[PDB]
Formats: sequence, structure tokens, C-alpha cells
Amino acid sequence: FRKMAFPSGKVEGCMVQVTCGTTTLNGLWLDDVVYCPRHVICTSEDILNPNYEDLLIRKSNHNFLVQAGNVQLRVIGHSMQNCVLKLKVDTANPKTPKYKFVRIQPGQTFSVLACYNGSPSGVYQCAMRPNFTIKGSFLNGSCGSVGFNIDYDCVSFCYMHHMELPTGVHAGTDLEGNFYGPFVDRQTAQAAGTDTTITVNVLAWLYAAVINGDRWFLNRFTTTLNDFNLVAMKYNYEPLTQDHVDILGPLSAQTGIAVLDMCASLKELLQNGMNGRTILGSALLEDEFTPFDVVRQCSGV
Amino acid sequence: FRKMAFPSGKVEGCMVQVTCGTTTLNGLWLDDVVYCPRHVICTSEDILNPNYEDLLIRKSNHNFLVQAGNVQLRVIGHSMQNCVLKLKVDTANPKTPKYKFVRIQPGQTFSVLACYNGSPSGVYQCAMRPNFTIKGSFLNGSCGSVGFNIDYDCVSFCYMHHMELPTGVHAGTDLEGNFYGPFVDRQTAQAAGTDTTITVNVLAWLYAAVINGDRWFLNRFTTTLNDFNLVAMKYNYEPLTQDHVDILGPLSAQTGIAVLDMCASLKELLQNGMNGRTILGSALLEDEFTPFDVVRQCSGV
Ligand SMILES: CC(C)(C)c1ccc(N(C(=O)c2c[nH]cn2)[C@@H](C(=O)NC2CCCCC2)c2cccnc2)cc1
Ligand SMILES: CC(C)(C)c1ccc(N(C(=O)c2c[nH]cn2)[C@@H](C(=O)NC2CCCCC2)c2cccnc2)cc1
Repeated sequence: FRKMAFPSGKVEGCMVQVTCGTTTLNGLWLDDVVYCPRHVICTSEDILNPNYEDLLIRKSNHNFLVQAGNVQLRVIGHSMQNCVLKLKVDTANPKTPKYKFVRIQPGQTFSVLACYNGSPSGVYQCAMRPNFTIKGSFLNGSCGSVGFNIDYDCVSFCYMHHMELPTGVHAGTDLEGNFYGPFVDRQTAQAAGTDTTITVNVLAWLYAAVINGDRWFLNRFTTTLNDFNLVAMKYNYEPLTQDHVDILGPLSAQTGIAVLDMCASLKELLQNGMNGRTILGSALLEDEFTPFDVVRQCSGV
Repeated sequence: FRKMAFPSGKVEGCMVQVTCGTTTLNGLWLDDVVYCPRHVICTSEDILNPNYEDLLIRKSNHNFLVQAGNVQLRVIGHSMQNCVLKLKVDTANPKTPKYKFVRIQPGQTFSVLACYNGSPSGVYQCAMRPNFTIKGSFLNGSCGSVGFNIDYDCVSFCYMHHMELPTGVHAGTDLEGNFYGPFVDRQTAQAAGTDTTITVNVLAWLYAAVINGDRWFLNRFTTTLNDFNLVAMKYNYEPLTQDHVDILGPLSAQTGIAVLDMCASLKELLQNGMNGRTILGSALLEDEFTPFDVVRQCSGV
């Protein structure tokens, strides 16, 4: 078991370089449209509080250098959708895959194809934190890189990277340009909320642990949703809905451990720590595997 | 910072399904040759101790079902190179990339494109353990999947997956069919050696930590290669050569921390533990990032 990302080829053929002035960042090229963050048009003079409708008026199609590999794309149109710029180009990407644009939920995971200058550099798995940040690995110029899921031959695009928040975490939008969370594409004082722990994900990781022969933390007891949740709010774990229990049905059925039985096991580790013990090679509780990531890794989808 | 894998598209176009009898596993299709493990030809009757030259004699080209996606490939030849079967087919893979075949060293890392039935399912980063095993995430039928590095446009193939060892770790070969380590493609009692810790890699991960503002473990002292190594053999850490120090030159120069200064810091954490503290979100010392992985992740190659 291990953090595992989707194969990235379907998405690598879509990454291009977008230049605007002396600003360079990554774009996503689907059919005849290049999606990139709209802060590409900011100059260092306007970053504190840019007027984007105004900044974009001063721009002309030929201020926008789009490069696919080493081919140069002809920008025949430019418009702004929320925080995303849509650059209409004259070629449709021959490598465009079947795709949809999805807004994901806090707790859900995706792969990230980290790019610089339109070239991929790496792929890794992320979760959307409950406070709508992502704990990424992104450098300067990683802007425009995308997060995605692949359900056989269909790429669901769900995240486009925009900024680092000075706290070291990352903020971005869906592919329609709406930020995840309260954040703005502006160099301004911005705070993420307090960041909680995705309980349903920690429970799935415990199931993965049991599936892989690591079972020391399994215990006697049961408990209820109500009583476990009330311990859960004390360690800043997210409330466990009844749907979360239902989402864990396949995992529970595969191990013979009922959901509330595993909760009772988790409730103990919260009040007691792991006391020098590991679980799946880790001394803390992991919360960035969904129950699907765990079923998928243990079913070889 | 994070375990980060190479973009996998160049390798996804090379994965095919190879069937032989009722055995199904993955093959690697480069130009007109499909590489796959030779244990594809084993029946459950011969697995305890197969005679492979003899088993292969009984086989004919048309016992070998090779499928590329849903295209069927015509096998016009079959031969055995060490533990690898080379199936000559009549089509050259149109998607063949620039590639070399490399045998890597214990300690070195690579990405794995985990496949089943010739279709990719996920990509993750691995290290070759000093005992020539890999701590993988592989299920039944993951045989034939490959490990690789990408140095701009050149895929270096370095690992092909063969078996799980009952201890839960994984064993395989280079693309010339020679096993890493003492292992044999035979259902027989096999033991990996005692598994040590890649010291040069742990030092690089400490540098990554310092580069990312996490510095609590940095200390006063220095030490020497000789004196640190002598603490190092006590915690089953690998000996630190002088080349390892030289390999750490770029990292040391970027942080202003000399190599032996960082060693003195590591020597303390060995004798004292992390005492509830984390480093880069981890409560143990990571040893599966090379100094290049750390420079690459902190330079955006
Ligand atoms: C104009 C605006 C919206 C303020 C902005 C400014 C810079 C960038 N950053 C570009 O690297 C970059 C590259 N090309 C254009 N911007 C980086 C970024 O967020 N620093 C923020 C850090 C402190 C708060 C102000 C900006 C970045 C670093 C690491 C990983 N991810 C992104 C992103 C957005
Ligand atoms: C014939 C030979 C060499 C003994 C062999 C037998 C089975 C396989 N395994 C196939 O899954 C598989 C699929 N198609 C053909 N074999 C699996 C495997 O290693 N079990 C070993 C476990 C105990 C020791 C005997 C075999 C496997 C599981 C998980 C991840 N990786 C591989 C590999 C090699």
C-alpha cells in the first residue's frame, strides 16, 4: 500500500506554455481552447489589487504567447470566466481526450500533473483539505497545472493551480474559474480556516491496514455514530455522517469488521496515540485516501 | 515536498497484455519486441521447480496471446533472455519512445507504472532496497509492469516486476532478465537479506526538510565520516562513502549546511529519536529520496 496516482499521459498531451508580457505559466489545451489562470496578465505593478476586467481590456490576442511543445499556437480570441482565462486558438488539440469539468468536495482526492513552462515534471496524489486548500508540491511557475481523476478513458478535470498561500499551502479553482474556498487571486492577507481531519478517509486507511495484515489496533468494542462523533469533535476530526458509513460498506464487508467497530478502534487511538507503533509504515493517521482509493488500490482498477 | 513520480505517458503506450495458456500478465512493447517475464509459461503443475528451457521448447509462437489495447499482435518469434521472454511481433510499436535499458544500484529510485491486463492502473515512486527487493504496491497479475526514469525524452527502463516474496516485498529483473538479488522465478523458500537504511538518502531528505523551513533537528556539532559511520553501523544504516558526501554537494551548498554538519545532526536523532516531533509530516526518517529526487523536486526539472 502506498499513495498512488493516475497514469498521466492523457493529460500530458494537453499541457502548453502560456506567456503574457514577461509572465510564463502553464495552460490546459482542450479542443480549441487554452485554459490558464487569469493572473497571467498581472504585472508586478498591479499585484496588490488588480482590476482584471480593466487589465484584460488593455490586452490583445497577440499579447498571449501560447506554445504547445515547441509549436506556437495562434490566439484568435480571449475571454475571462471567473478566475480563468479562456484563450481560443485556431488548432484543436489532436490529443484531446474525453473529458468533463467537475467541482470536487472537501475530502476528495485527485492526481496532480505538476508542470513548468508547459512541460510535465511529476505526478502525485492530493486531497482537497476540508478548508479548501491543498497540501501540494508546487514551485514558482507551477500555476496552471491541473488535478484530475481518470474513470476509464474519461479525464475529470477538477483543480487548476493558482497560488501559494504564505502558510505554504496551495489554492486554486475548478476549470470554470471559481476558487475553492474564500481565496482571491490577489497578493493580499489571506487565511485558510482551521484545518480538520477527514474522518471517513482515516477509517478507510485503517481498513487498508487491516487488509494488509496490520491489525494491532483492532479492539473489542463497538460504539455509535453519535458517541464516536462526540469524541471526534475533540480531536478536530470531521463529523461522520451516515453516508460515510454507507460509503465504507465495501471495505467493512471485505474484512468482516463493521463500520462502528472500526470507529471504536479509532476512538481509542485518538485518546491513546500509537505509542511508538506504526500503521502501514506511518506513525500518524493518514487522511488522504478515500474509501475508493483504498478499494481501487486493493482491487487493481 | 512529497513522493513524486515521473509523468508516465511515454510508458503507457508500451504496455500490452500477454497471455500464455490461461496465464495473463503484462508485457512491454518496444519496436517489434514484447518483453515479459518468462514465468508466463508456467502451469500450476510446474511452479515448484520449472525447467524453463524445456517448458519453452513445448511452446509455439501461437501459444502466446499478445494484445495491444484491443489490437491483437502477431507473434513471429519467441526466445528467452535470462528470466525474460522476448516475443518478436510483426508490428513495431508506433508509440515507441527513445529508451535505454539500465541496471540500477541499491538505493536508487524509479517510478512504477502498475498495470493489470496490459492497462495502466497507477504510478508511484519506489526505491531499490539495499537488499535488492522493492517495497511495492503490486497485486496478482501486476507481473510485467516496469520501473523507469525519464531524463528529458529518454525513458531508462530499469525494473520489470516478477514476484511477491511471501514476506510481502517484491522481486524482479532489469530488462535483460537478470534478477536484482538472489531471487529465482520459482515457488520456493526465498529470503531477502536483512534490509538496511540508505543513509545518503536520509541525509538528502534532511536537506529537503531544511529547504522547506523545518530545521529543529539542526545542531551545534560536526563529526567525521569515520566517526559518524561507526554510529551508523549500530542502527543498520549503510556506510557513508566519500562519494556520498560529494553527491550531497549541491544540497549542502544551497542551505549553507556542510555535509558532516548534517551528519552530526543525523547522528543525534539516531541516539535520541524524534520524541513526538515530525519532519516533513513524518514521524520516521525517510530513505527513498535520492539527492537527485530532492534537487529535482526543489528545482522543478
Ligand atoms: C498575482 C498573484 C495572483 C498574486 C500571484 C503571484 C505569484 C504566484 N506564484 C507564481 O509562481 C507565478 C508564476 N507565474 C505567475 N505567478 C507563486 C505564489 O503564489 N506566490 C504567492 C506567495 C505569497 C503571497 C503572494 C503570492 C507560487 C509559489 C509556489 C507554488 N505556486 C505558486 C501566483 C499568483
Ligand atoms: C510461477 C512463479 C514464478 C512462482 C510466480 C507465481 C505467482 C506470481 N504472482 C502473480 O500474481 C502472477 C500473475 N500472473 C502470473 N503470476 C504473485 C506472486 O508472486 N506470488 C508468490 C507469492 C508466494 C510465493 C509464490 C508466488 C504476485 C502477487 C502480488 C504482487 N506481484 C506478484 C508471480 C510468479
